[PDB]
Amino acid sequence: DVDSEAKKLLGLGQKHLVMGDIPAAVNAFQEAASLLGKKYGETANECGEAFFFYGKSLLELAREEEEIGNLELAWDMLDLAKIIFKRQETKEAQLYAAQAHLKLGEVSVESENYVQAVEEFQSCLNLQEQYLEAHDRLLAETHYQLGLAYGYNSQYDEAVAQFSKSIEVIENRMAVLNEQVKEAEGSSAEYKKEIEELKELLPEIREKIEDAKESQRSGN
Amino acid sequence: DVDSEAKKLLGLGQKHLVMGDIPAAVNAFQEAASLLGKKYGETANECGEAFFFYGKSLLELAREEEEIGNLELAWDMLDLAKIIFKRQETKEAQLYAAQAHLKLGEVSVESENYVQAVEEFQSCLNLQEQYLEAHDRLLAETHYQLGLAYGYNSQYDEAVAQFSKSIEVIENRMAVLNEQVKEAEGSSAEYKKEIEELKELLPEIREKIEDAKESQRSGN
Repeated sequence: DVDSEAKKLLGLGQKHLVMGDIPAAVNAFQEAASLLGKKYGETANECGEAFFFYGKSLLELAREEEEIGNLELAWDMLDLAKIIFKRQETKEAQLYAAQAHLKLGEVSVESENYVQAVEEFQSCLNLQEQYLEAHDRLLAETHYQLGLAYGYNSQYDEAVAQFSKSIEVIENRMAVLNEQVKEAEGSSAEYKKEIEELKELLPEIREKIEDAKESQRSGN
Repeated sequence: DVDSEAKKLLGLGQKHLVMGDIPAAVNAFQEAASLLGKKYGETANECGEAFFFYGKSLLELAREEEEIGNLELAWDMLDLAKIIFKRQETKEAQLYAAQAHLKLGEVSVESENYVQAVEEFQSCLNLQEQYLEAHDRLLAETHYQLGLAYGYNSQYDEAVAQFSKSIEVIENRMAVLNEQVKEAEGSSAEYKKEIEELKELLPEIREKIEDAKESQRSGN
């Protein structure tokens, strides 16, 4: 009924970013976020994934005018999605909440408020650093975003600090990624060798049956 | 003490097959299997891995003479290792017991007794087919060994049957192996792309610090 016709509208807006047709991506999330709100309430867990993407789109859509108008709403939405995500004890529910703070600080940057950006980016880095690997790509992406906000607020000692931490993750990641390429191409070699030898003993088995059924006829 | 000086002798005999110097590989397992027997008994679980390799070597060593003598003992040993393995409820302990029956039937083949070979190979196939994948390489290797014994006993209908089953596994395996090469080289591509893009944003971050510390000096 509702959940059905709404889950349908979510798949659209995401492939509207795939399409890049943002203005229709917004109206895709508009109605979807409206239904779940009118049905389940402004805070029920059902509306987290919805309020997030709807807020996310308004930020992208916003790129003094109606741009300042859309930021105000995009904030309110992501705040809700944050509140909706944070309260649930789930690694997935938390990283979503981290993602709320992330875009929450991106909206702060767009609105020239950098102190808040520093706060929301800090909030998001905090959460991610409980669940994710130290070499996770996201730690790098937030450290950088945070170091940008620090820089906009001309706290260069701390902006340099975050750029360092973001490089420290990016390097330590490519290390893992290289190690994973070795093991990937290494196992690809093991698998390929077995095939190239599995291939070369079916001849033996056929010339075993060739020579077997021939002995069955000869006995007759 | 004993377990220490014996576990040492096991590592030798295995790298004596790596060396291919079988006659010294036998005396490597001889003493090792003797110590654990004299300490723990002719059936204690400690002596399974030992009695197996010692039996395994005597079979290889045996390739009417002292060859017939070594087969008699190689049998007795692998029988024990079988008894020692089978009684333990462990996927690993069972596949070892399957391996006992396997070499147990190989010894039967070498001794011109094919009916027993058929039995011991059948015993081993039975066990493996509980734990292993249907595309496991071992199912193929036993089906073949069994079809050989069936052939030596000129039951060609059943020898052809086993060669078929062994081909059916070997083909269905290369299918998996091919599928695993795809995913291996596929993931190798994902990992390699991330590196080639992780590499190309450290420039951005350095020219972010370059441009950052320069603003710190300019303020001063």
